[PDB]
Amino acid sequence: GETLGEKWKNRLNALGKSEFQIYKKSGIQEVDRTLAKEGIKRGETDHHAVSRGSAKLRWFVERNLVTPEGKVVDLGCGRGGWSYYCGGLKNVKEVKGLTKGGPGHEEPIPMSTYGWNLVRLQSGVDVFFTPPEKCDTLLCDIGESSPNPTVEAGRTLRVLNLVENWLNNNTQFCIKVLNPYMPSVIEKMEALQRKYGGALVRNPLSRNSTHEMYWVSNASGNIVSSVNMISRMLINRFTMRHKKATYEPDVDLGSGTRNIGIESETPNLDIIGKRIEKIKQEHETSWHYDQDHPYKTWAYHGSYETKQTGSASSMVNGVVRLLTKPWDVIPMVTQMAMTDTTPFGQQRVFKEKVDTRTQEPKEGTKKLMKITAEWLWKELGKKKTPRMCTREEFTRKVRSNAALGAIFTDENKWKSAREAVEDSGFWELVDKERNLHLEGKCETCVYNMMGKREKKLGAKGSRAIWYMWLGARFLEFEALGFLNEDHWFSRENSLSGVEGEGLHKLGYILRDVSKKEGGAMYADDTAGWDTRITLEDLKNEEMVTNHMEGEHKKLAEAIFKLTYQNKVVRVQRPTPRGTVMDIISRRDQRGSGQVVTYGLNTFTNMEAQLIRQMEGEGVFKSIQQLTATEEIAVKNWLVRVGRERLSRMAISGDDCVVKPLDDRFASALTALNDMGKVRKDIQQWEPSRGWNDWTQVPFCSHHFHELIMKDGRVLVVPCRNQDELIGRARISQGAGWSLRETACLGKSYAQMWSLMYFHRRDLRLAANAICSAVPSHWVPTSRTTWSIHATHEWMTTEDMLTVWNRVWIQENPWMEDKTPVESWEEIPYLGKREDQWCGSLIGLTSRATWAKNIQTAINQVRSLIGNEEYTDYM
Ligand SMILES: C[S@@+](CC[C@H](N)C(=O)[O-])C[C@H]1O[C@@H](n2cnc3c(N)ncnc32)[C@H](O)[C@@H]1O
Ligand SMILES: [Zn+2]
Ligand SMILES: [Zn+2]
Repeated sequence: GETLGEKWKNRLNALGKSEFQIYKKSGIQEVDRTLAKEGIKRGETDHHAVSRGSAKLRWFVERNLVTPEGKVVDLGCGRGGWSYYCGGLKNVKEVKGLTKGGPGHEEPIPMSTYGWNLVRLQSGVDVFFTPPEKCDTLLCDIGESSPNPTVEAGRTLRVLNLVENWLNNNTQFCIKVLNPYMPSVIEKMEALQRKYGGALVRNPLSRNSTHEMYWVSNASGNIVSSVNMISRMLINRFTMRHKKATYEPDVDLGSGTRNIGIESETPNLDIIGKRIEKIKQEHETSWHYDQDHPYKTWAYHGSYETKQTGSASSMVNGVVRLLTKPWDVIPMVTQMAMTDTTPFGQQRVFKEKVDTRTQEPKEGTKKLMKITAEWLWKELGKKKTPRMCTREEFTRKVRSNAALGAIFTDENKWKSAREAVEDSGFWELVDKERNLHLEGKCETCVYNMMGKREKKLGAKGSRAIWYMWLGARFLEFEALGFLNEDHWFSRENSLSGVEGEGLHKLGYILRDVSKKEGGAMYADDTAGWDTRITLEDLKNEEMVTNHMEGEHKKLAEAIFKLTYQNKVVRVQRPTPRGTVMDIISRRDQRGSGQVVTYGLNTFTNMEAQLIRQMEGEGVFKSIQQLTATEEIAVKNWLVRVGRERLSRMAISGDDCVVKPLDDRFASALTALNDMGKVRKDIQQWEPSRGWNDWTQVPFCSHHFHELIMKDGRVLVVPCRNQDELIGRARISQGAGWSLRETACLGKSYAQMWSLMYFHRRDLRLAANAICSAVPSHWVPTSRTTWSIHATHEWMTTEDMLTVWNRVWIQENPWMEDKTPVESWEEIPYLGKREDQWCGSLIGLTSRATWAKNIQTAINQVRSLIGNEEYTDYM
């Protein structure tokens, strides 16, 4: 107890629980955190500080003791109070916050306070093991208190030695010095101040229970004198009549994005100009240029007022939760949330995934891609001829409620596509655009980005669905509809394709691929495929026009050149004035209708995988340039083995399965990375990991087992981890729903489980329990899956054993013996250990109790729905 600070510490440790709680607040400045805490709990992301820290930092910033500017690095950001505060500061350009996550430590909170798009917070970082990087401002609020000041000195010195590695001559800084009164800390502080300047300043918002002082860059003052003055002040507050803490107002951190000047995109305004001006004239009443727009790699054209769309909410399907009670304690089931489709939820995803640039492929890569696409269009075009689809074909499609992409119908003029298509006024609008397309002009073909409502383990932000105007969708169908209409990507035509295949018969295809001689089976996922589509890809896909003539070639060239290679997009954004619709543009990336996307993603993925196959086989040595001899080699390889190399793949969209000639493919990565098709959750140059068991190969969110029947017949069945299936079934799409609509949704899940996951003990039990607890005549409602391969044969009131027989026996091409199954008892399960491996609770007492007492839970749901006609399926 030699220093004044140590004398304070002894006195502080001698206090009792109540005297300490009283002393802690005596005469200090305090922010009333109640409105922010409440607002944040309601899900409010604007205005509120995530902690007391924003006010603490503001106290220093307002006095010019620290001037945050340029790149700000915040060490131990916690919830992000200092980071979010800095985000709204004029001279700040970028905020990087690093914090240790996990138990006992605060996790970063997502906020939409002013300049949030310039702030990136990172959890799971021990800053003591982080490589220092360039910054203009270094903030640090690390220092855990302890009754032992020697322990505190050690902790403080560890922080001081850390901050030193991140400091240079021009660095602005605000560093917490937890224990500034210990002699070892004074000594290190003196050394640090001699080199970097600054001084130790006490914040009046600090509690008396701490002697923390901050090392701020713009202050001046003697360390010993400053520290002893705070010890004296802190010792005096012991015996001073409890003065209440002076209440300060909490900080208003505003709202909205910020523009820092990065604009990396040159639009072709001769191509996109008419489209922008039409939007601009239609919204003249609210049109403005927002100088704080967040777009970096997308050209910004202006904004207009719009009414907010999408939801952040998520409801539990009670019918399913009541009938799957052992899963209430499994986090991988319960932490399943719905995606945030609101303008903030969307903007967060845009920032992270969509506002990115893909590097231009090298000269050899470009040659490889052009040669392969030329060859591949000629292959697909052998037994098929490109044609124009018709208005009557399109009309038939909308009438029959068939598969069209995401479409907008002009809510004023027409409420539905059916209402529109049946009106001659709609086709007059189509003709005006058609005639403009015939003269290389585009005026209406603009995409409406809307958040995709998905179930994920979050809550996570939303992916974008690119809606087209029904007229823009017709012009696309007329020109490129033949790819889907005539099945160019069917397995018979494209040998890699799986177009028109139900999700249940995809395992039979993976089995036929495994029958080939070769290496392991590779199933690498691309990190955001649609954003990784270059202008090279778009120009190589356009080459299908070389197989077209006259009016059809001019119309398809308009879709490619004007609408795909020069996209105009409308996206929502939250602002201090309310929600706005932004007009933005991008030349590269995938932006087409959902159906044409599928085909062009299959084509380009078929082409990228053949190139990855040529690389592994050494058909070309370098991507920098392709020699005249390597061109002849690539063309001969394609002409000689191209078709059998296509037969080694199952290519859905961006989703692929490849059984190469050998495992040289695992490390054949230079062309893949250069094409921009970078693999997900793996270091760029780390070799791929394949599978030596086809039943373990992931494809279209499933793996597939071989299932031996009682009669010896073999089924190949779709399977997934059981928690993904239950977790998804237990979440209802949206908010505000009647029990009728919920029970019909759970019934769609139950019947999906009966047709596809019958081999899963817990799922066949839970599915029969839902169908018993839901009135038998009730029609199943809403989508169970987004899957383009989902057949939805479970969306019926027809006997599920009759449907099972039709799918698995009658219509199954890999089922030679057409003998129907007389009962569900005849249908098998996976082996008990196979089932347990894929997430089954079979063999647990809790699951046994659940199964034994399932009639109690069936009756509980029956009571909540009310006495109706029920059939027992148990
Ligand atoms: C006092 S809080 C910061 C308050 C923050 N400035 C705010 O306004 O929200 C310090 C944070 O540092 C974190 N932390 C502690 N040791 C760390 C380490 N080695 N690396 C990174 N963060 C760490 C703690 O989890 C804690 O949330
Ligand atoms: Zn157009
Ligand atoms: Zn399985």
